[PDB]
Amino acid sequence: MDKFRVQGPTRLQGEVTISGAKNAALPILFAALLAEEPVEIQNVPKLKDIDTTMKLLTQLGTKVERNGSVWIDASNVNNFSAPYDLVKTMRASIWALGPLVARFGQGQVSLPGGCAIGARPVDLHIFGLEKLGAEIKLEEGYVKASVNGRLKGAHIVMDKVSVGATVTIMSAATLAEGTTIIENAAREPEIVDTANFLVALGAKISGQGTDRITIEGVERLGGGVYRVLPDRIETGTFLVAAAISGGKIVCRNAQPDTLDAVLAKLREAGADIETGEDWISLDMHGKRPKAVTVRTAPHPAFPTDMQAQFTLLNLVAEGTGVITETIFENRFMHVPELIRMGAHAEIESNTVICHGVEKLSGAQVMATDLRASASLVLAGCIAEGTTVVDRIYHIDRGYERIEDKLRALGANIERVKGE
Amino acid sequence: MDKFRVQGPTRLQGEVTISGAKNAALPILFAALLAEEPVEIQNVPKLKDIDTTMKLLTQLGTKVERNGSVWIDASNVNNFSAPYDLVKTMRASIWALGPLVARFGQGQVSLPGGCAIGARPVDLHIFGLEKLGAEIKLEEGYVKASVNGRLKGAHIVMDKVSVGATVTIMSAATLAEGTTIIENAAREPEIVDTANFLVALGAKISGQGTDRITIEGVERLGGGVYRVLPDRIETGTFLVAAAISGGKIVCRNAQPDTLDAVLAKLREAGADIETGEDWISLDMHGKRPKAVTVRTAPHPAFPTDMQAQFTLLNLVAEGTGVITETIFENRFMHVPELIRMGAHAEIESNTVICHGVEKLSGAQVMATDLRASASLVLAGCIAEGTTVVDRIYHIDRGYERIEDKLRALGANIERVKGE
Amino acid sequence: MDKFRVQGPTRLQGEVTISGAKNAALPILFAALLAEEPVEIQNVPKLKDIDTTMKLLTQLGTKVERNGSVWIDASNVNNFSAPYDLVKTMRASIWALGPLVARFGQGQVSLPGGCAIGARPVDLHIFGLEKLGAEIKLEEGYVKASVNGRLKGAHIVMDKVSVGATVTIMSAATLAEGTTIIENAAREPEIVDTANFLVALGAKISGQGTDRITIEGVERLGGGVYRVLPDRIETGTFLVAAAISGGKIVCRNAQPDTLDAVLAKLREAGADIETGEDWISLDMHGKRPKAVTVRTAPHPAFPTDMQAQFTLLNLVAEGTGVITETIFENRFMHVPELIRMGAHAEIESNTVICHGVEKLSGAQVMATDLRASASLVLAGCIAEGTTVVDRIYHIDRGYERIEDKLRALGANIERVKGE
Amino acid sequence: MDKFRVQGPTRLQGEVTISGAKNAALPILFAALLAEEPVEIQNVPKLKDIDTTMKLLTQLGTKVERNGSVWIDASNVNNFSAPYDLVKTMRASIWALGPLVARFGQGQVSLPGGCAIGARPVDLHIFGLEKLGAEIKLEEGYVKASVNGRLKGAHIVMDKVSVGATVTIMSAATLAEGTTIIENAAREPEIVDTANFLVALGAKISGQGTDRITIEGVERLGGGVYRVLPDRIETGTFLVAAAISGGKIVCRNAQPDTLDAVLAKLREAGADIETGEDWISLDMHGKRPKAVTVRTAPHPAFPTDMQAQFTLLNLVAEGTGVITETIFENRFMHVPELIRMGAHAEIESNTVICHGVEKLSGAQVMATDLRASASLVLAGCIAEGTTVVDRIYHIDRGYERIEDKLRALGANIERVKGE
Ligand SMILES: [NH3+]C1CCCCC1
Ligand SMILES: [NH3+]C1CCCCC1
Ligand SMILES: [NH3+]C1CCCCC1
Ligand SMILES: [NH3+]C1CCCCC1
Repeated sequence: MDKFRVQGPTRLQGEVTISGAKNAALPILFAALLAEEPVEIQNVPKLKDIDTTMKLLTQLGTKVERNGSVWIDASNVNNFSAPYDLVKTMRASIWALGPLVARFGQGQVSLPGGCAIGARPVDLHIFGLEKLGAEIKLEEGYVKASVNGRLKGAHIVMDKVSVGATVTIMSAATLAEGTTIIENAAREPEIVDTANFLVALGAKISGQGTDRITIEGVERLGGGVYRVLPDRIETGTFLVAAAISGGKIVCRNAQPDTLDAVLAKLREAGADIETGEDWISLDMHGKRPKAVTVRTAPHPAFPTDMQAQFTLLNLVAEGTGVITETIFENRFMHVPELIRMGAHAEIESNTVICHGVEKLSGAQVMATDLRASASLVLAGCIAEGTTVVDRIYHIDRGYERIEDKLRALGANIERVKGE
Repeated sequence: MDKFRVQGPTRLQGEVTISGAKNAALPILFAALLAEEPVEIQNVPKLKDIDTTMKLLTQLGTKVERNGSVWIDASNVNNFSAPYDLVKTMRASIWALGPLVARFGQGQVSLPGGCAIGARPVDLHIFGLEKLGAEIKLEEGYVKASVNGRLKGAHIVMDKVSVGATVTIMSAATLAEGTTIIENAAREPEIVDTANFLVALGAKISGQGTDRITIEGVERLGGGVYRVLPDRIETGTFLVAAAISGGKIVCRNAQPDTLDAVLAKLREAGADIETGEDWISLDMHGKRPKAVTVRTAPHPAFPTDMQAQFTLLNLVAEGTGVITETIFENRFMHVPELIRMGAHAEIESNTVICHGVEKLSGAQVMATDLRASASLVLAGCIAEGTTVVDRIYHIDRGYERIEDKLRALGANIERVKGE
Repeated sequence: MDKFRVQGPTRLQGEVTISGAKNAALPILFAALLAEEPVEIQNVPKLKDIDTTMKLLTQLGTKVERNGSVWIDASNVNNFSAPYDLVKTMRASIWALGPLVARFGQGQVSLPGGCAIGARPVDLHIFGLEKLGAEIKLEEGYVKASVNGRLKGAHIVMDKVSVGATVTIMSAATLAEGTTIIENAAREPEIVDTANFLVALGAKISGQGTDRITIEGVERLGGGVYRVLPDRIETGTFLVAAAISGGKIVCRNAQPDTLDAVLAKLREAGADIETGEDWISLDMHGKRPKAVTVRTAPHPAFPTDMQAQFTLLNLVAEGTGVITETIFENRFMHVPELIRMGAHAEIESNTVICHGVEKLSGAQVMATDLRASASLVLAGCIAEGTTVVDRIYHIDRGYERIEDKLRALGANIERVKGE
Repeated sequence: MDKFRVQGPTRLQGEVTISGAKNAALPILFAALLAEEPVEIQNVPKLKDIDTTMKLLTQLGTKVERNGSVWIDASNVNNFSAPYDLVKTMRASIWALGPLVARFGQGQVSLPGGCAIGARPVDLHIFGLEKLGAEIKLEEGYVKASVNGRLKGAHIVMDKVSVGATVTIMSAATLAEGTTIIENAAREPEIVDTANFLVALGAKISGQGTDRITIEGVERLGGGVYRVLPDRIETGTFLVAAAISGGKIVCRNAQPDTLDAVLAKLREAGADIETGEDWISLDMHGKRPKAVTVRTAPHPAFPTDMQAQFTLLNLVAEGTGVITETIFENRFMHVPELIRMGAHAEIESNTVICHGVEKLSGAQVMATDLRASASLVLAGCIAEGTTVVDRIYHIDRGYERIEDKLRALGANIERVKGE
């Protein structure tokens, strides 16, 4: 069990290059199953689900090779069943279902099991595919879908906003007969990217980024070159590291319009921010952040994946700040860990009242959420002494080697394998 | 009791000139109590609360005269108590409190009474003034505020978004000593207008229209000329009248950027919309609206004051539409009335599942909410036969003589006084 | 000399606010000399002649101030001579003669000399005043009209239709004792607007717009507020600019009924025109106009002042169309310039035979007529490359900053101060 | 002849992407003739000489394709003559000589005649190849170099510092047997980049950038991917454009270390400069530069190619500053042009004494030098009015569409195709 030994305090300053978003890379890699011609998917992070995804794709008959880009040849896909040993590892594997049924008329995906029933993560994908004309077959542990001929464009009203389901329905709708209209569609930048990649291949999609997506089915999708958008959450993470350490950074390969709410909150914290078409710089000019009031909300509001990071900022800011979590219940496990690092906070329900302290003290901390865990590495950077963040695999799975990026901003961090 | 006798169906087409918003006019008229020099407030609707407001202002020693504009001379305000006989009529009279205390150090407003306690409408104004340094005195029926010297700029965190309170705090903060920062500020266009009017007089305010307003207190406010923004809800109302009748209209003196969500919903309904800097045209080209899915949300999302009007549109649209009300519980009283006019709908909780019918049938209908009541006049315009909308005073109080505007679009409507 | 440097091709689209007609504004300003009470002349363009007229009016003892309106107080006129220095710049200064004699019993206007004698410009004005009872005194350099008492109504048959003489006679007649009949009165919209202003101050005038104007003299004229009608020729110019560049335009503050013939011709050219009471929209829908046949004749037929502009529309349209000047000679001097931009046309007698070309090429062009000079700017905007229109001062004096209005529609234009 | 018509004043601000240095790209393209395997030359500007060189290379049997990179396959060179038709257009074609003889044993370059004899351009190249063992054959119209076997390393003392001869000698030496020493080698960044490309294909070169380059001949050179360094002079030009217009700019794809002297001078002028590894930001903060003293000298001192630009910065700066050319004569021919734009300067010997003026006035100007001609465009942008820079073809050949880059920074500029 790799852990991170962080020694502070260190001011974080320098340049960081942002990785492509895994949450844009994944749905686009699955959507590539619709492409008859070879595809080059650029700016793909090297992360565990990317590797599980290429292995899965390979199991279906896809020719996949990698390195900066992921090159895909899906012209000869011929195994329409995503097996449990390749899918047990990753929930995103549900995204192979839509493309297989839309293009080949059949698909099946093994499912991870449970005692809890009702509004399980895959349920909206099943019903979105069913809405589009697919015949669904379920038995515990798998979902099988098939369609007689082509899927048929449908007017789908999502009762709940789902990124997962929005991608499944949108992507399957590109080869459906006619027009599909998705109401109450997820607006996440990863949704827009997946829609643009699909358009790049020949799909007819509009409203991506808005609450209503319109898809005009076409006969087949071609191939092409497509660059995955920058990871907006990793960008925010780095921007908070320089903001909580009196730092100055430049985030390269960034996409500023995916972070309006985050940047606005940083500017309220006292940050001096400038942005380019592909970059964001932040300078605290050596000042302590000023506390902020944050309310997480669906994109494009302040993102819940930036909440633990902003908790940490209030916790070392000047003043009293409140973080209100409206998306997720229970996403405050970083709090007790930070209280152990010397923070002053009160959790009242789905909020934390933060009372900024000048300095934190190093500790043996652990969080299972990757944003909370990464916030712990960050506090460790500015805390006095040594901080040991355990169960670092949660960060490694969503951040392309954060210690190398952090070490490059002046952090004293080291990976400690075993013990 | 004036009622409206409406005979249809009539296609609604032509031009309508939008009135200034009463909800922008009211807070600006109260904010004019801060102006040492004469002020010309243009584009003020001629409505009951405008008349109660001028009478109140006059009682405080304000010189007020009217006609298109409302000219105010508040240099000699010298009676700082808003009496019950002038305020019992209007809740907005709470807005005299902030300006009187900020400018004169004392103010008192009579209050309408009740058995229900906790989060009463005036409570956030009292605590916002208290936050700014005012000493509050309460006894059932009145609120008295005074301050020793000047109010003092404060960092206020609103736990609930309040247009009312945002205006009170913002307006009082213009003469406070220092900077006031309002977190979770209401963003309504009426908030931006009131902020711009204040700026017009010499105030230092920024972030109006955003969730964080910053006010840098100044010593005194001057005078000037200011035009109240168009009424965005009356504009929406007219746009729905042409959209539900196969109509074509041009809304003059409009402000298109205050209605992005409304226009987007109309375009989803099949409307052909073009807008100018001050105008909006809509053409259904004789087609029936297509049903839409609507979710009311805080500005700038779809407004709850447009919900009854869009209920009516789904109810005569082609297809099944759902209206979800998230702002107000219980704002579906127009539904049973429309069901009586031949509509097909199901209310499930805070939603209505609408099944569009080609034509409605005239009826004796009544609604107490002015948007619901106005929606009833509109259905009456397109319904078969005669519709009698009773208790029309609810419309008259918020719409400058809608029958004249409607009659001008081809409606067969008549005011019937008594019986 | 100032020149306009234009870069095309550009599609002209957007909104344009039509300015008040200068030829309605000049006769109305001079007529204000009759007003005993202050008058506000709204919608007056800012053009050289307006400036000369305010200057001329001030010299008579009139108090005048400007900006969107021109405010006049002619209550203290004490000087009754319009001197050579002010009048040598403007032919319209003759218009001071009738109101001075009618109201004050005497007027004197300096005239520029010439060796030509015989049906000279002003002889209808001189003789029309003389038929109204004025005594006329002439010396080569000027004309003086005077009367003891009041002028007296007369039945006047004009041998030539003259807008200038119609205005002088009609304005003077408003204060004459009795009834004046003007047979063969000018029927132009600017005549009608002058009569309407006069009637607004209390005159009794009927038949304006007809071949016979009947005036019932009143003892005095008041004051008030009067808005100058929209410039119909500027309106057609902008409508032609959209029509020839595949554009879409909304002409605001327009008066559709003073342009019926132009609008009908534009619809014949393929234009999708919509009109309101104070606006006109034209949409080409990205298409090229279709050649049209035009015969210019006296108002309300197709106006000769729109001929240059429609000659340019036919030269870039689809097809062959001929333009005939039914009254005026030597009006196609801009056609050789346009042929130098790649146009195809034969000029035969009073007609220009046009053979539309798809695209023009920039050239160095010059027209001495205001309208033909404005047509050459319009041509620069659609031509390939750069057009340099020389001697632009005619356009500056007849169009209120046409470069700013064109620019707002998409034109790339520059004023070149050197030659 | 093409001219640039510029309209000022304009503040130049924004981002600009620096193009690859043409003078690094030319010597690298010719050096690719030595590569046995295909090579991708990235970051090559699209300029005339690049086009001439690809054309010249194709004639030798090289397979070349372009766009952001230049792809070369010199595996089949079968023709070893660079003919008059291709070379008469470009002096840099001499660079084909060394690689042809080194790799293929023979090369021939046509030379344009001249009646002047004696330390002619190419005599260092001819004699440098001859010291490497080549046999040189000369006839007035051309030079042919050939060798039986391999060239052989030699200790070469250059009597004159020459970038051209340094490139020919160093490139040829990479395939020679043994060690070549070049004493008094050119030290420019473009020399260093050429040596670095050579080393990238497998050469053994050290001391590039120093007064002595040591080469260890290898038997063959491979292939690969090599990116041309950023144009340092274009970088300084854009940095000067921000600095003289109160601007703010980010130079992207820059290499700060090839401009130390220019950056230090800019900081002396009042500029707020920040640098990264591939970017440079400069902010004037809306202020006017302060006059600076400049002495141009050999790299890495202040570059003579930045003199014209800094002469314009001093002429619009606050104060007096003198610019001295320490090596080159007759380099201030653009100063009379700038004095014609209202500048104050005395040209005394090899120095220009500058007295800053607050604003320039447009004029019709022309400079024959590329850099002085680019300085005159920059001057047009800040001057009042219109500047017409004639004979712009020098700038087109040395700067990759400077008008598009200027325009993106705010410049109003036009190419005028006629004279
Ligand atoms: N100002 C006028 C806009 C064109 C439509 C009607 C209003
Ligand atoms: N196309 C239109 C623009 C002007 C208002 C009415 C319709
Ligand atoms: N492209 C470069 C932007 C200036 C800052 C660092 C990235
Ligand atoms: N002023 C800045 C722009 C370039 C990136 C870093 C700071």
